[PDB]
Amino acid sequence: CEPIITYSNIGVCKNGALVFINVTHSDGDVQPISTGNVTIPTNFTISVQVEYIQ
Amino acid sequence: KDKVNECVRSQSQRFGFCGNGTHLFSLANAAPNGMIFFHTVLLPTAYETVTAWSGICASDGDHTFGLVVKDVQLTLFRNLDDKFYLTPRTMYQPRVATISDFVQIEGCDV
Amino acid sequence: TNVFAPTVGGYIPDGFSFNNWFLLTNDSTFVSGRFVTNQPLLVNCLWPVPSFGVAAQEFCFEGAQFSQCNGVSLNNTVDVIRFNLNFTADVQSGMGATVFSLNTTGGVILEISCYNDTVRESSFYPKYCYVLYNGTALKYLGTLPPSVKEIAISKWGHFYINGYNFFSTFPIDCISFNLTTSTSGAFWTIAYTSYTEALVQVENTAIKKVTYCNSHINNIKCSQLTANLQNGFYPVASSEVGLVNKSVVLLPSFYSHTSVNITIDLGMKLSGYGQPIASALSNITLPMQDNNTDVYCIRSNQFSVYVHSTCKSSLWDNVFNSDCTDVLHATAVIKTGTCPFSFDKLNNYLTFNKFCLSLHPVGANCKFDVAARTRTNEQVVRSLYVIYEEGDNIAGVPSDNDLSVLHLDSCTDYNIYGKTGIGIIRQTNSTLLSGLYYTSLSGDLLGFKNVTDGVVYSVTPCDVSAQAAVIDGTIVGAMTSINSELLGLTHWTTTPNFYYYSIYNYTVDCEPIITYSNIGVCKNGALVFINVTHSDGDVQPISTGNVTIPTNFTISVQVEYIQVYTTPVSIDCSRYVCNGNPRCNKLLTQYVSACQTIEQALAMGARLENMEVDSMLFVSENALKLASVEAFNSTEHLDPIYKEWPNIGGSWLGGLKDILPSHNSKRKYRSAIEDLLFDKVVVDEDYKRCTGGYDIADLVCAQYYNGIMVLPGVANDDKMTMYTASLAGGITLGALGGGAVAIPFAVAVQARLNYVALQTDVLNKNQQILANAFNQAIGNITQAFGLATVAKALAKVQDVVNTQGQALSHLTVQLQNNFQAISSSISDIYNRLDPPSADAQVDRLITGRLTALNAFVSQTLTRQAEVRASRQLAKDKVNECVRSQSQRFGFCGNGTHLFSLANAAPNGMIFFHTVLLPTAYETVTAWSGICASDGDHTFGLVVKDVQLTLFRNLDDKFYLTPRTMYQPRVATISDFVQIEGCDVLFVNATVIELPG
Amino acid sequence: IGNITQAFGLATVAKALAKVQDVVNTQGQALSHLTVQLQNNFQAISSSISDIYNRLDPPSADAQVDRLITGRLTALNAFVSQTLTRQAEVRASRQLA
Amino acid sequence: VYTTPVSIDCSRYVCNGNPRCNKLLTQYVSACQTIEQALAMGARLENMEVDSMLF
Amino acid sequence: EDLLFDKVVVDEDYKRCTGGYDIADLVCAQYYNGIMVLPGVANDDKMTM
Ligand SMILES: *[C@@H]1O[C@H](CO)[C@@H](O[C@@H]2O[C@H](CO)[C@@H](O[C@@H]3O[C@H](CO[C@H]4O[C@H](CO)[C@@H](O)[C@H](O)[C@@H]4O)[C@@H](O)[C@H](O[C@H]4O[C@H](CO)[C@@H](O)[C@H](O)[C@@H]4O)[C@@H]3O)[C@H](O)[C@H]2NC(C)=O)[C@H](O)[C@H]1NC(C)=O
Ligand SMILES: *[C@@H]1O[C@H](CO)[C@@H](O[C@@H]2O[C@H](CO)[C@@H](O[C@@H]3O[C@H](CO[C@H]4O[C@H](CO)[C@@H](O)[C@H](O)[C@@H]4O)[C@@H](O)[C@H](O[C@H]4O[C@H](CO)[C@@H](O)[C@H](O)[C@@H]4O)[C@@H]3O)[C@H](O)[C@H]2NC(C)=O)[C@H](O)[C@H]1NC(C)=O
Ligand SMILES: *[C@@H]1O[C@H](CO)[C@@H](O[C@@H]2O[C@H](CO)[C@@H](O[C@@H]3O[C@H](CO)[C@@H](O)[C@H](O)[C@@H]3O)[C@H](O)[C@H]2NC(C)=O)[C@H](O)[C@H]1NC(C)=O
Ligand SMILES: *[C@@H]1O[C@H](CO)[C@@H](O[C@@H]2O[C@H](CO)[C@@H](O[C@@H]3O[C@H](CO)[C@@H](O)[C@H](O)[C@@H]3O)[C@H](O)[C@H]2NC(C)=O)[C@H](O)[C@H]1NC(C)=O
Ligand SMILES: *[C@@H]1O[C@H](CO)[C@@H](O[C@@H]2O[C@H](CO)[C@@H](O[C@@H]3O[C@H](CO)[C@@H](O)[C@H](O)[C@@H]3O)[C@H](O)[C@H]2NC(C)=O)[C@H](O)[C@H]1NC(C)=O
Ligand SMILES: *[C@@H]1O[C@H](CO)[C@@H](O[C@@H]2O[C@H](CO)[C@@H](O)[C@H](O)[C@H]2NC(C)=O)[C@H](O)[C@H]1NC(C)=O
Ligand SMILES: *[C@@H]1O[C@H](CO)[C@@H](O[C@@H]2O[C@H](CO)[C@@H](O)[C@H](O)[C@H]2NC(C)=O)[C@H](O)[C@H]1NC(C)=O
Ligand SMILES: *[C@@H]1O[C@H](CO)[C@@H](O[C@@H]2O[C@H](CO)[C@@H](O)[C@H](O)[C@H]2NC(C)=O)[C@H](O)[C@H]1NC(C)=O
Ligand SMILES: *[C@@H]1O[C@H](CO)[C@@H](O[C@@H]2O[C@H](CO)[C@@H](O)[C@H](O)[C@H]2NC(C)=O)[C@H](O)[C@H]1NC(C)=O
Ligand SMILES: *[C@@H]1O[C@H](CO)[C@@H](O[C@@H]2O[C@H](CO)[C@@H](O)[C@H](O)[C@H]2NC(C)=O)[C@H](O)[C@H]1NC(C)=O
Ligand SMILES: *[C@@H]1O[C@H](CO)[C@@H](O[C@@H]2O[C@H](CO)[C@@H](O)[C@H](O)[C@H]2NC(C)=O)[C@H](O)[C@H]1NC(C)=O
Ligand SMILES: *[C@@H]1O[C@H](CO)[C@@H](O[C@@H]2O[C@H](CO)[C@@H](O)[C@H](O)[C@H]2NC(C)=O)[C@H](O)[C@H]1NC(C)=O
Ligand SMILES: *[C@@H]1O[C@H](CO)[C@@H](O[C@@H]2O[C@H](CO)[C@@H](O)[C@H](O)[C@H]2NC(C)=O)[C@H](O)[C@H]1NC(C)=O
Ligand SMILES: *[C@@H]1O[C@H](CO)[C@@H](O[C@@H]2O[C@H](CO)[C@@H](O)[C@H](O)[C@H]2NC(C)=O)[C@H](O)[C@H]1NC(C)=O
Ligand SMILES: *[C@@H]1O[C@H](CO)[C@@H](O[C@@H]2O[C@H](CO)[C@@H](O)[C@H](O)[C@H]2NC(C)=O)[C@H](O)[C@H]1NC(C)=O
Ligand SMILES: CCCCCC/C=C\CCCCCCCC(=O)O
Ligand SMILES: CCCCCC/C=C\CCCCCCCC(=O)O
Ligand SMILES: *[C@@H]1O[C@H](CO)[C@@H](O)[C@H](O)[C@H]1NC(C)=O
Ligand SMILES: *[C@@H]1O[C@H](CO)[C@@H](O)[C@H](O)[C@H]1NC(C)=O
Ligand SMILES: *[C@@H]1O[C@H](CO)[C@@H](O)[C@H](O)[C@H]1NC(C)=O
Ligand SMILES: *[C@@H]1O[C@H](CO)[C@@H](O)[C@H](O)[C@H]1NC(C)=O
Ligand SMILES: *[C@@H]1O[C@H](CO)[C@@H](O)[C@H](O)[C@H]1NC(C)=O
Ligand SMILES: *[C@@H]1O[C@H](CO)[C@@H](O)[C@H](O)[C@H]1NC(C)=O
Repeated sequence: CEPIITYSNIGVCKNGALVFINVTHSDGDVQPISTGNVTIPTNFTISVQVEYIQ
Repeated sequence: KDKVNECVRSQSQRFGFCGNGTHLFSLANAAPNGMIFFHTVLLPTAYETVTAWSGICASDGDHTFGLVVKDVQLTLFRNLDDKFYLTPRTMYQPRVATISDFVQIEGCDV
Repeated sequence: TNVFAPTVGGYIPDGFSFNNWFLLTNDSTFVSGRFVTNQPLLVNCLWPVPSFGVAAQEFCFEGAQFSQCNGVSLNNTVDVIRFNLNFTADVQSGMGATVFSLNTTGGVILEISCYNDTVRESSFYPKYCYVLYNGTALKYLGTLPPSVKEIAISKWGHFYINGYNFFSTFPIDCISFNLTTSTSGAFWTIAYTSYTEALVQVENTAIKKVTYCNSHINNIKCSQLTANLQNGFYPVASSEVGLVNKSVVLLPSFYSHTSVNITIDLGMKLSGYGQPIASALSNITLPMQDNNTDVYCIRSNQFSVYVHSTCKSSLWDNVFNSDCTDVLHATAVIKTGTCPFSFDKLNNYLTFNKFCLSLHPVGANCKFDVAARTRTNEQVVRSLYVIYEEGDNIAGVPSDNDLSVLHLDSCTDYNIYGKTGIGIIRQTNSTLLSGLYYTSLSGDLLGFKNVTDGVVYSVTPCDVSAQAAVIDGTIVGAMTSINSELLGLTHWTTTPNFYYYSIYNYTVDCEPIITYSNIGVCKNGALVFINVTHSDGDVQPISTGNVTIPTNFTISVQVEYIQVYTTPVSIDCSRYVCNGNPRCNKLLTQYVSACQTIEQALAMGARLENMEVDSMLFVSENALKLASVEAFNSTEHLDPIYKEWPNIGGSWLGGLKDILPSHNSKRKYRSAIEDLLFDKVVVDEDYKRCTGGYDIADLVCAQYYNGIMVLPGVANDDKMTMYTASLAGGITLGALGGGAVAIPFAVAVQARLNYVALQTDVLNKNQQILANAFNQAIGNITQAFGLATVAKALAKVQDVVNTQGQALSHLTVQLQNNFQAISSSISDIYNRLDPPSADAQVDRLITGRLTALNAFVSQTLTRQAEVRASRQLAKDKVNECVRSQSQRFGFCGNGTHLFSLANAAPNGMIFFHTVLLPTAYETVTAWSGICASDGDHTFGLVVKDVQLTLFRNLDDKFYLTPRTMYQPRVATISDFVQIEGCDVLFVNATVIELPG
Repeated sequence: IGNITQAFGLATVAKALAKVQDVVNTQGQALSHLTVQLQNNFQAISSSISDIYNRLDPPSADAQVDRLITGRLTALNAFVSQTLTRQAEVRASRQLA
Repeated sequence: VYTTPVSIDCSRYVCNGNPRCNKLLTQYVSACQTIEQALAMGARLENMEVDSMLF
Repeated sequence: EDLLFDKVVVDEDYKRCTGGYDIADLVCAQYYNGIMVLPGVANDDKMTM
């Protein structure tokens, strides 16, 4: 289920079930390697992120 | 102030400073007692695989010399027609390599 | 063993076990911790008694008469006598049922007798123990428990069994005993002890270590609540002042003295239980004044007060015609009562404008308490009222005689114009034209004027604050403002700001151990100067003339600690303010707004930090697959094009084995340095154990009971550890979209080197030197963690942990404040007062606890803001030093940054920055440009890349090199920009001799 | 540089001067308040311990001295908290510098 | 860049050298220890920070 | 530097406080109260260099 309220690794869903919150996963960082088979990002979309500063 | 100067009025070379991803541009709006920034980033959805080489060992009979890419931020690879291409690692934008893109050195690497 | 030999002065040796020794208390027993206490631990004489032996003696406390003492025996008075033996039912007494025979004041004999059958009260004969007065049971003590291990009797009549005072008799003069036992192992001890101050460590209500505060270093140890002192500077006092003269300075006046004698005639009777009762019909007679003996006013300039007491006895009919016997003898005393001064201190140079003593309460500012003191008690019988006015016309003197006596150039107790203190009074040359005396901002007297000749005298303290330097648990030096010996130091030297006493032979080339600013103290006590750090200098972007480029590089590793998160706490305001009491909750329903504000602030702070931390941490599965010591030590994940390399780690593994996680760890993904930092600087977060009730609750469970919940933090530590491991493992990940294909660490280091400066020596490469330097640096860091940067990081983490602990400790201890109420317990208040009277008492506690909670919330919010700024710094460091190479100069440590690794630390992280340290310079002749001539056409050429230096080799060929590293390369025509003019500093050349 | 030197004996110069003046004043006031806290009676007959012990018996004087002890300990705790907060702020400023 | 660091003798501030006041403060010695330790640690950390910056 | 240190802003010698040759000033009185301001002239010299 999709947790509604979370703290640390604990999450509570709408139906009351308790779920585990794991750390976010990502593909990884592109490394400055120029030897062998390497991967370069090709197909790009747009993401917008919002930050507030006082 | 740092965010406005380095994300809105220019593009910063600092990695990850203007949001998670490759920063494109930032806009700003006024908020109670401060401001909010909209950072626009490029999100990759695919990868191209290329066979990259760290240099070219060129032989002209008895004279063997190495060639390295002058710009350290470029990856050198080969196309299907055995022609050398250079691409940046942020985006896949291949281009044909010229002699002015290389530095000549004495030795060669394995 | 239970037998020890007292050292010089009567101090228990450090090798003792204290098997049958406890801490004496009148209240609750400390379970664990260190406490500075005044306990009877000065052993004057230790009598060892062997098995089957007999210990029989009659001891008087004002009579250090001793029989056998293994060891030296002191000659001071004995305060407590302790029997350290297993007082079971197999211990025989030579007096029969009586185990102890007490001779109290006045000749009253009391016995402590145990019987095998119950004895009724006021009658005569499992073991039941009783206190007998005249053969009759006076007090029932109870059955003997099976676990008695020590009985301590004090000269004031108190009995301690296993450390707790269970009964007190009258003050004892002499104690007769006659005991023997057979099951007491080999020896059981009788100790005569006197009270002394000491720092005691207790674990499970048992003494483990006793440090006596008998020396200067021991005084510092007792002040720091620890027997192991870290090297540093500690504030102390220069000396101790005692037995000084007295100086009195008063304004000129006439000298007429009056003696005021108060006669007190006490009436005494014997009650039904034999206790002497002082009659309220006691009479007070004042000196006759204006035909009256009930009011007396001082009419002279000086006076003294004396009391004369007479005693008479009655027979329950208030007819006093006899003389008080030994039991009924009493002495009249005057007690302070409600007055701001004591009666016995009136002759201590107290000044008034009016002073009258009366027997009537009207018009009186305060009253004294006239009491009769018997051999056992002290009972108030009358009141003496005082009418006084503050001033200086009338002074109370010790006796009839000039009252102005002044001792100069020495420590003295002074009373000058009403201001009292201890100090040294000196004569000055200064001329202040106004005033009589002068005070400081704190109200302390600084100087005063003689009213006869106008000379001004200054007053200084006898003792001043000093700083003691402690290295390896000994005092080696002291910084002080007085040129006098202190702390046992004799040799001294002069500094422009202070005097420095030392163990060093003063009428120095040494490595200072403790430093502050420009001051350093070595191990031998010598004082040294600390100058500013020196360096060769920064490389300048100059390309004209003879310039130097760094060539020979080694590796330096620098350690930095940054805090990322706090330890969040949830508080139940209702449970903290009210300990579950429904009536207190009903009262707090009127303050519910304050509790709501406190809870909302704490919850919002915790939610904001959790949101901030959540968006910062991430992992990669493929990166985590390679993030281990085992993975770096194998070639399973290596790309087949790296068949020459034995494994991923290569030559760098010797340094990487302490940073990467290993299977030989307490927890998952944990490395050697992480374990060292989490064990050398720092419990259970399960709440289910607190409510089990299977043992006495610990500190965390007690805080929970008080409504203080520490939120989970092990998950955050695990997330940080996995985050750092993934960051470390991503360096060697060849590609992202597939499996865990790995590259050797040397290849990544070479890529970083090329990023620093384009490497032009492909064949002759020496990465072995860099790898060995890195391995040795990491080994030294690991050794230091179990190198100033390492010390700074350790100090920072220790400070963070200590502050976090103290913040909660203060809040928890705030619950024992009475806040001007009869008790700090709500249940106690509601069990002693009616609800209308109890609500007023509970209101004060409620307000005080709400104020304490508000203070705690404010401090927590400030800490959270500071840690938020620190977290921003840490995020910048991770993004620009670990996940990439920053172009910012000096951001990733001092030097040319190569790469950074990270590990998890308590409440944050530590970074290892690897930098290139040059060890040599190459000198080249640099040119700013080339002026090329082709006959009539002369044009300039400049280097297109401003970061390159152009020079010439021996064969007259132009080369370009970066200034970060000396990596020369042959210049081509594409490296130059053509311009019209030429500069004077350009090098002249022809078309033939141009590059390319 | 000549204009700056003249102004020091140009809004940036004014802001810098105001900042340094504020720092110095705050540093002075922090110690002034702690020193002046020693004249508080804390609901006792006097704020001088020597005066208390020269007018009352030790059993009566200990109760008076206890109030002064508690008040001065509270003042020291407040001073320590304020000093630590100032130190953290200056640490961030030092990182910026 | 730096503050003006202060050392406080807690015993001398609370008790103006009076031995009886010191005997009474022996029961609060923990509070004085906490105050001194906090001040000393703060001063030591800032000195360490400033030392590594200047050259 | 001189203009800023004179237009915006003493003695750090403690030996003078215990001399008793005149009435103590504010710093000496604070020392008498157990308040020690640690040396700062060295830090100013280091910053200047
Ligand atoms: C910074 O910004 C980057 C993006 O620029 C973020 O990275 C992305 O993070 C998301 C979330 O982790 C990644 O998405 C996940 O990818 C997994 C792999 O997908 C497989 O299947 C797809 C099918 O189309 C293939 O295209 C792909 O190649 C893989 O074979 C998915 O399995 C995940 O699925 C999620 O949803 C399903 C359905 O509910 C669940 O079952 C899964 O458990 C999971 O929750 C998910 O789509 C994404 O790949 C990352 N992109 C990149 C480029 O790295 C960073 O996370 C962000 N950092 C921070 C700190 O915010
Ligand atoms: C940032 O990081 C850089 C390094 O990258 C640090 O700079 C180094 O700092 C040290 C310490 O000051 C410097 O070392 C000193 O060099 C002096 C000069 O050496 C002469 O003799 C040697 C002999 O081999 C020659 O090679 C050299 O060319 C000189 O002719 C030495 O005299 C110093 O000796 C020290 O030890 C002896 C013995 O105990 C003492 O008698 C000396 O007084 C002294 O204490 C010392 O070795 C080093 O040169 C600097 N390197 C560079 C490249 O600048 C920065 O200090 C650091 N910055 C910060 C703020 O930490
Ligand atoms: C949260 O995410 C992490 C990282 O992806 C997960 O770590 C993964 O944990 C599992 C379970 O332990 C590992 O798989 C197992 O490991 C053991 C090793 O002995 C092996 O016996 C099994 O065959 C299996 O492979 C897995 O390797 C590990 N992944 C990584 C990349 O390290 C973690 O489990 C997640 N937590 C939750 C609650 O889902
Ligand atoms: C901490 O760092 C120091 C840096 O010097 C390390 O000392 C160095 O340790 C190495 C390895 O033991 C020594 O190498 C050996 O040198 C001798 C003498 O030339 C040679 O006979 C051996 O075959 C070997 O090559 C090196 O000399 C030594 N350097 C110095 C100046 O003593 C030290 O080991 C590090 N500590 C830890 C715990 O890693
Ligand atoms: C503060 O900055 C102002 C910037 O204008 C300085 O004023 C300038 O001072 C120079 C030097 O005295 C003047 O140059 C002279 O100009 C006259 C007129 O052309 C010429 O006859 C002289 O031979 C000389 O070249 C300049 O005109 C003047 N500018 C203005 C707008 O007044 C001023 O001196 C600075 N203050 C200090 C204390 O340095
Ligand atoms: C990079 O990947 C390519 C495929 O994308 C690999 O080339 C294949 O290698 C396999 C295994 O030897 C051969 O069976 C295929 O015929 C190859 N394909 C082509 C088009 O040549 C290549 O070996 C990989 N390179 C490295 C260095 O690992
Ligand atoms: C990037 O996106 C492009 C556009 O969608 C992809 O190219 C198409 O891929 C689809 C799906 O396989 C094919 O049906 C089309 O024929 C492709 N079009 C062209 C013009 O090639 C492309 O594959 C994506 N890049 C990567 C590396 O996956
Ligand atoms: C202490 O008690 C022992 C017995 O436990 C007393 O020794 C007894 O003394 C009486 C009187 O002389 C003898 O009749 C007994 O035979 C003795 N008993 C033993 C076992 O020797 C001893 O006198 C007492 N010591 C005192 C009171 O100082
Ligand atoms: C209990 O102690 C009292 C007080 O010391 C003892 O009574 C004294 O006995 C001696 C014997 O020589 C007389 O000189 C004293 O005058 C007595 N004092 C009083 C006040 O009468 C008494 O003997 C002791 N009882 C014992 C030891 O059993
Ligand atoms: C009281 O009895 C206890 C045991 O109940 C004795 O302590 C034991 O002493 C023996 C002999 O040295 C050790 O082997 C045991 O380990 C001890 N038990 C413990 C420490 O729990 C103790 O010595 C006796 N005391 C006296 C004064 O005789
Ligand atoms: C205090 O003084 C009063 C008044 O003189 C005494 O009370 C008188 O005592 C005598 C002698 O017994 C009686 O004859 C009177 O009748 C008593 N007068 C009153 C009014 O009761 C009293 O005894 C004195 N108290 C002492 C000396 O302790
Ligand atoms: C204040 O000054 C006067 C005047 O100097 C001091 O009185 C002198 O005392 C000395 C020592 O006893 C005598 O030799 C002088 O003759 C006195 N001079 C007079 C009376 O004029 C007085 O002692 C000083 N007061 C104090 C408290 O030191
Ligand atoms: C740079 O230093 C070199 C030496 O490293 C200088 O060249 C020497 O100059 C001296 C003094 O005139 C001559 O005696 C030597 O014969 C020169 N040596 C060589 C190899 O030419 C050079 O002058 C310096 N350059 C500058 C611009 O100061
Ligand atoms: C950088 O280090 C290299 C390697 O040690 C130095 O070159 C050697 O220097 C020693 C000491 O003078 C000579 O005995 C060797 O013959 C040198 N070897 C070579 C191959 O030249 C070099 O001098 C150092 N660089 C600088 C600028 O001092
Ligand atoms: C490069 O050649 C030019 C042209 O000859 C030199 O410039 C001459 O400098 C001398 C003094 O050294 C003057 O007296 C001449 O008048 C200059 N000539 C011209 C045409 O301006 C220049 O000095 C040479 N540069 C170097 C570095 O040797
Ligand atoms: C009479 C006063 C003389 C003053 C001399 C000052 C010298 C040393 C003070 C050091 C205190 C700085 C705090 C660090 C303390 C520590 O290292 O434990
Ligand atoms: C009305 C005639 C003068 C009054 C005389 C008073 C007698 C004694 C003076 C006492 C005050 C002394 C003040 C000291 C003044 C100074 O020396 O500065
Ligand atoms: C106590 O012991 C005596 C002597 O042996 C015996 O007479 C008496 O009955 C015993 N009392 C009990 C309750 O056992
Ligand atoms: C104590 O008891 C004995 C024996 O009955 C008796 O003679 C004596 O008077 C009693 N003493 C007291 C003070 O009651
Ligand atoms: C007190 O003064 C006398 C002289 O009046 C002197 O002998 C004695 O030593 C002094 N006592 C001290 C300073 O304790
Ligand atoms: C007051 O008592 C003292 C002794 O304290 C005595 O010398 C003096 O003569 C008495 N004065 C009287 C009774 O007036
Ligand atoms: C103070 O007076 C004494 C005695 O005349 C003299 O020796 C000393 O030098 C004077 N001090 C000053 C500062 O004038
Ligand atoms: C200190 O050294 C001197 C010589 O400089 C010597 O005479 C004296 O005995 C030494 N003092 C000691 C060792 O206490």
